[PDB]
Amino acid sequence: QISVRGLAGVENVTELKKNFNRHLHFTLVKDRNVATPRDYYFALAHTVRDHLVGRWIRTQQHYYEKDPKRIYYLSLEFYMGRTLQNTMVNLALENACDEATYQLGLDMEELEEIEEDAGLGNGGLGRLAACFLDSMATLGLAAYGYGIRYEFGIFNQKICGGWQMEEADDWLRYGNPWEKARPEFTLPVHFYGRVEHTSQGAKWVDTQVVLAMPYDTPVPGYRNNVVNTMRLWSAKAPNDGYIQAVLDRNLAENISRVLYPNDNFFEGKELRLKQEYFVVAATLQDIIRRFKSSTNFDAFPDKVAIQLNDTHPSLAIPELMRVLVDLERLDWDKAWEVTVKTCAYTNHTVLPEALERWPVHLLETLLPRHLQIIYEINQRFLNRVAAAFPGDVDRLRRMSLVEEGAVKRINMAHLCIAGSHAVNGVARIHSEILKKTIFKDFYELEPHKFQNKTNGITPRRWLVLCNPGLAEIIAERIGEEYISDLDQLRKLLSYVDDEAFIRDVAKVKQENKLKFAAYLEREYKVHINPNSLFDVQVKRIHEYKRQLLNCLHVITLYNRIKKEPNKFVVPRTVMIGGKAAPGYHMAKMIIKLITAIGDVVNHDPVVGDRLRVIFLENYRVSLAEKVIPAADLSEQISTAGTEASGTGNMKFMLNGALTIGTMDGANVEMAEEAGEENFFIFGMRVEDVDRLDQRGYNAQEYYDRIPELRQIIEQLSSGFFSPKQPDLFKDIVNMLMHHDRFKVFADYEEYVKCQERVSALYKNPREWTRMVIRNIATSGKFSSDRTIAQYAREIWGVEPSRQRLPA
Amino acid sequence: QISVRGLAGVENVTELKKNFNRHLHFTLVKDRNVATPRDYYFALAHTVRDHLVGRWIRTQQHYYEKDPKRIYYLSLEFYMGRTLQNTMVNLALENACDEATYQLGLDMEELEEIEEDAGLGNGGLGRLAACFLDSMATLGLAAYGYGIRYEFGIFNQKICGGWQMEEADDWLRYGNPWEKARPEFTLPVHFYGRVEHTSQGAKWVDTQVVLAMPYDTPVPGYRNNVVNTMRLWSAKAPNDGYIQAVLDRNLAENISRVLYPNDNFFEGKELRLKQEYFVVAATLQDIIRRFKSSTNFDAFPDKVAIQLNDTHPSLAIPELMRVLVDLERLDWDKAWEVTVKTCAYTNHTVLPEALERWPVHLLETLLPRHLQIIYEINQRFLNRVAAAFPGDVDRLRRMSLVEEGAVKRINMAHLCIAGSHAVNGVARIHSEILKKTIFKDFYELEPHKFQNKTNGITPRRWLVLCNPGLAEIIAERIGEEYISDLDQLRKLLSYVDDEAFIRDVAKVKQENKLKFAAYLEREYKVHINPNSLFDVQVKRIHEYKRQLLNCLHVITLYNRIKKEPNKFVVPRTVMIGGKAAPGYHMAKMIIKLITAIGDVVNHDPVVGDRLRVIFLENYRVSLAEKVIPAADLSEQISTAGTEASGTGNMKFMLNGALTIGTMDGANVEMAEEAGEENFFIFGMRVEDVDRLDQRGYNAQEYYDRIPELRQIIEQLSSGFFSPKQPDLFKDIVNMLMHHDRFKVFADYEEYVKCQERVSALYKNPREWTRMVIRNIATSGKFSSDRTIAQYAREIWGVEPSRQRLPA
Ligand SMILES: O=c1c(O)c(-c2ccc(O)c(O)c2)oc2cc(O)cc(O)c12
Ligand SMILES: O=c1c(O)c(-c2ccc(O)c(O)c2)oc2cc(O)cc(O)c12
Repeated sequence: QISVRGLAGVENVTELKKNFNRHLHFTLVKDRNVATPRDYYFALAHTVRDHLVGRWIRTQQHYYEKDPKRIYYLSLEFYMGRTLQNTMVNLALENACDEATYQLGLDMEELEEIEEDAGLGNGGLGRLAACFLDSMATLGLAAYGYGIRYEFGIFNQKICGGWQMEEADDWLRYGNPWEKARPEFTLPVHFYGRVEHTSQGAKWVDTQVVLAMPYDTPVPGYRNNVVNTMRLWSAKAPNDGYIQAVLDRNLAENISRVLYPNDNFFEGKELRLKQEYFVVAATLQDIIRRFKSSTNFDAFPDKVAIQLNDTHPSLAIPELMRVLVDLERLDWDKAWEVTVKTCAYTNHTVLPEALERWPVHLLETLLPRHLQIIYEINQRFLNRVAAAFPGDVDRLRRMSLVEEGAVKRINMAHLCIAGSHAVNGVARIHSEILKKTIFKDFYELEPHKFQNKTNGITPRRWLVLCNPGLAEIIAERIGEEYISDLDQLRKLLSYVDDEAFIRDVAKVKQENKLKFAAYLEREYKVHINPNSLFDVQVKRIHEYKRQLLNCLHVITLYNRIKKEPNKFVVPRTVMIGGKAAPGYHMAKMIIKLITAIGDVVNHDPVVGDRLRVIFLENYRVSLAEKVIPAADLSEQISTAGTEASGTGNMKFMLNGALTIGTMDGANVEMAEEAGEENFFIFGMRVEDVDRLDQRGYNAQEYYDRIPELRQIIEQLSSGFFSPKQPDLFKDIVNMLMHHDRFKVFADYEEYVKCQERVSALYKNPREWTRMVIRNIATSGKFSSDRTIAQYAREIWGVEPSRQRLPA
Repeated sequence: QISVRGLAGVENVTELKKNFNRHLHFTLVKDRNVATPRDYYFALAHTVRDHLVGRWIRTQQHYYEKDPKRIYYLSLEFYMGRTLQNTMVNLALENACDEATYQLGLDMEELEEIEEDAGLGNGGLGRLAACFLDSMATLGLAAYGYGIRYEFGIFNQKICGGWQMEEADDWLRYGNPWEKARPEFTLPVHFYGRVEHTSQGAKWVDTQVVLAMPYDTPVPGYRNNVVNTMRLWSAKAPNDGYIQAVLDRNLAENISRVLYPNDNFFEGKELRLKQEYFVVAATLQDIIRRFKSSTNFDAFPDKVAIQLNDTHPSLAIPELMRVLVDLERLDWDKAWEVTVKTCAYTNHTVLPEALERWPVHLLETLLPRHLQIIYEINQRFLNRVAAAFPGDVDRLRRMSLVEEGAVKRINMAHLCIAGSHAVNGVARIHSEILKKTIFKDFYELEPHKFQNKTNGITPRRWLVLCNPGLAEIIAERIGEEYISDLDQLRKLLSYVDDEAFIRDVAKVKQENKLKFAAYLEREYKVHINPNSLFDVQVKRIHEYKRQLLNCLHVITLYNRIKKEPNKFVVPRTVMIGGKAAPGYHMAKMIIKLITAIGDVVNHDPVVGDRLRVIFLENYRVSLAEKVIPAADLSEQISTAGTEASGTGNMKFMLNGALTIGTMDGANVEMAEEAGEENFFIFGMRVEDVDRLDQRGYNAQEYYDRIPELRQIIEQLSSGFFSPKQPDLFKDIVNMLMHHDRFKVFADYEEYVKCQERVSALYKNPREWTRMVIRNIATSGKFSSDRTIAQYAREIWGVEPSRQRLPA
């Protein structure tokens, strides 16, 4: 049908069809008279998964045979999304399956909508894990993803009366055809107990046991026959009155029941700590077994890299030490050398509320041996700080793994830096901020530890998959190589005055917009004007991301229209979407304000279809693949210094939106790649935020000097956006006026003015589209292949590769 | 290899082999270098299940097409055992798979030992359900089994220090290849709430919802291409702080977590009541849907029979009424007519402690609408009793569904009789006892309600499967027809003086004994003498079954040997096995006494291999298939009047053991079938037990008059069988001396004397074996095909059939 989708070979189609029917009859036990589309999806899913197994067994067999260094990507979150399309695309079976399902009288796309997201993540950090597994398989690395198989992923969000309601994300209800259960490789994990010193060694005794049962999911590289593994652990009660004892097996099985729904926020809950130890202990036994199956650990860092995605599996460090010292009888010093050289740590935020700082009492109880090891680590590490900086005792107290206070805590970031050979941030500004501020003392001690690794996104899911029309028009001019060599998109600059390309680019955007508008009307009965500018902010709801600043802009547009009804303005559909953490009262109030603004704006007959505001419900990876290709303006308006990188930013750039943003995170590099003249950059830079902090931020000043701002705040206080409950938003108002950590009012004027520049350009379609070309053509750096190649060469010590395995 | 096992066709073998390899590669994702026997079992299991699906879909499709009356067998227990061998035998694929697995270098029998029992039952009543599904499919009935899919079946029993220890029967750990999940046919069940009377009707509102998810298992008939369904419901929380709310989904899912482990004993636990309503509500919605999918219910009893296996799903009666009256708007009278004609009830014991008698307060809370309906039922039913027996008010209070007392209760048996058109016992003596005693008032009101249906066992599992050697020697003389026409075994009487048959019968027994002895030594390192008489009592541990009486006999044999060491006695290996309910202190003490007797007996050098006592651990359906074909003497020694039927009795008769027993349950019919002269019948008859009850049972009398008995009791009291804990068995002694409901001492002398007759015969091998022939040849009545044909003609109103469906 379209070329980037591959060949619908005649044998291939004929084979797929009968394999479809075979699974429908034997696997599903259905005939065509009773089968639902759901059965059809599953038949197709089984059929497609059979095409991997040959490669899946050979890839793993090949790593047994050639013994390369193995990379273990350890994360509490893998935000995988759907798997069916992605698997077809990476195996080159998309047109063949589309034709085969067509010949059976089925619409493949309709079938794809049946698959549940594997929503085992919150947002950026979990999706990065997902993009990384893709890129590592595409670059031929012997890489494993290790995580938890949550029974319930990130909650499904409903909006009732304009408010978020959470419900269980029961993603496994109808089964998961992609995973293979491996109960035969189940492993014991220990909790509680107490420590005995004998000789030989310390001994961790009287523990409770939880079993960890692995489930393996395949991870296919792009057209290279590589199929790596994502292994996720599931919690199981041990083998060994009566009814209550059987029922009490749930307590241990609750360890993998549900993903904690906090994006960038630390809650010190014991269950969360258990989940972190559970993934770390099970994983490290796997790693060690595999290493032995090729008891002298000199070579262990040449054969193993363990990458820590945030501090969440930071326990890997004292766990590896525990195994090496207590079970393998290595001297401490050798063990530590091995540990540091095996581990590396990635930081994803500088915001203090995200820092993991576990109470010492809690670790003492749940993991007594690990606390002792942490103390010994801290002593030797601070001994090093003393030798390097004699007499600097404040530096000692600041660098310590132990925080003194009402409650003594362990700082997990400090543990990670001490126990890792490399520490990285996720965009250049962020990595520099780390060296200047929170990790400055650690930087001065060990400067060659500290690196940058700018994030990326996979151009498979985030272009070929979600926007096949754009991928096609690009392939038509430059071939298909850019798909795994995204720097080739720079060749599109030579088309910035090509009339046919300019036309094709606009036509593809317009098709994405028409299609997205159809989705909304079909699945939610909401009418959007398809000739409006699609203005979109999609990401988790937080104060630092400044959805409220968007809110102030939206209401400004409304009040401007009402003051001068007859003045032309570019129509917009302003879309905001994302989940709030269940406990974050402020976040929930903001979602409510967005829907409340909609209640006025969308029913004002003077405004009509010139301005609509909609809250996109249940933002998740599959909804991202729909709305991002339809977008005109990408809102990326975080307070300078707060967004470590962002990745949603990159998706929009890749898919033909222009960006309005602050110089924060990877926005800085994106503007550098495209030319600043091709970005709507506004607001304080980091330096200016600091100057404001030095002086004191006083919101009242901005209110007193900006009449349009004053009018919005008064509308909020007096009840204009909540007539029945006039004080409904007093908490938002008070925060804005007196406790705004993110300085919303200080960027208001520059933001509104920059938004005027956006509209001005949109009035000139031709020049809008030429600027878009200049963005797409410079998005190549933001491929996760680039990012992962940098991890492999600069941290892991492995060489990536583009060569096929046998067919 | 052997003929009854079927043809190893060359194409068939070639096809099985590649399907084996296909599943190993695609389903299991394994190659032959890493595969465990466990993987091989699963590959074989998937391969074998593919051979059913053609027939499975056509059978169900055929019942849609011909609309016969459907039979719904409703039970809280389906004691299915293993499925792999049974499926091969019923499809005629046993030799073909054996040859195919042989050609792959695999031992099929070894593979079969990997499969877990589906142990979703306690004992007799659950196995009967299992045998019935087999026989109904073999007789061509459109029959469904409806039950609960317990996550944990009957507990696995370990014996530590001679004591029972229970652990979770985690039967689903490695998956179940036989079932197909049907989450798409999930259904809501309601609990709690309260009743509103509007008009139209009563309304049950404010309920909590539990979802019921069906899993379908195939049930293949013997070589007739019929494949019926066993549907088992599994509990699921409804779709709709946050973490605790997700975790609290377990409370509702606990409904199907674990089988209650009480054999013949009522515990009034709310969770058990919930399980009973859950199976009944889900099942009845299925039934009604299916009936509508062919809203006038005149024909509903012509299209539906619901059979109640004990009172456990007795709620079916007020549930069917609730649906018909409240949801379908039928007048009460018509609804009741439909209900009585749809339902029938099977009783399995007369022991009062087994009677379900639920507190009115509990039903009021959990099932308010059902309590009201029960009250209305009771009123109209007692109105009938008054018209038939004017002025007999004691009869009214005795017959009432409501028991008055400190706690008001509902008598579920009384509900069943009132709401059913047929009530049956499970052996002729038992059915007569019901009419004479506990149900006498109900018999006088409605005599044509009351029937007998003598139990049976399936000759597939219980002969062809478990004892292929015996089945072969029988087939060699009479052909294979007896396999589904077990009355043909009477032709074996003409061989009672055939020298070759006498030899073959003894040779087969001897092979079963050698093999069982090998099992015990391999899997437990216990040495048994294979030229000893294998004396076996296997069944649940209860006082009424009188394992203690066996205990007294065993110790008598020991004391006799010690008193006269040089006198010849026939060597025996005395085997006792079975589970005690976790809470039944007495039952647990008895298991302990058996092992304690072993501790003395088996280490006395004067006894040596002349007498051994072993406690067979973890008696379950698969262990029954091993030990029953190896047995010489079948112990069936319950107090006359207490064992409603028994079915273990029948297994032993079928498999070439002779029986020592009381005239109780189906023992009476078995002796009638074979001739009493071919049974070791001893002890009080029912009549004699009654006379003893009239006079008062005084144990002391038997103790004072029987020196050998006195010596055993003194050995028990003084600590001979527990030197370290001399008073260990004082509770057993005291029960025997002062509270023995089952009158152990009263049958002691006759039992010991009858056991002397057994030994005397065993000394004459030829005449032992001729008596065995006379037993086997008269076991035909005890086929479950016979039983089910009687249910179909005399209760359900359907005609059984022996004809094939298309290939
Ligand atoms: O807008 C979209 C839409 O509605 C569907 C869809 C949903 C349900 C169905 O049953 C169906 O056939 C298609 O898919 C999409 C896929 C995209 O990549 C982008 C989109 O904008 C849509
Ligand atoms: O005694 C028996 C025995 O040991 C086995 C067995 C167990 C484990 C194995 O691995 C194996 O190959 C065979 O099966 C049996 C099957 C019967 O029907 C009867 C028996 O008496 C045995």
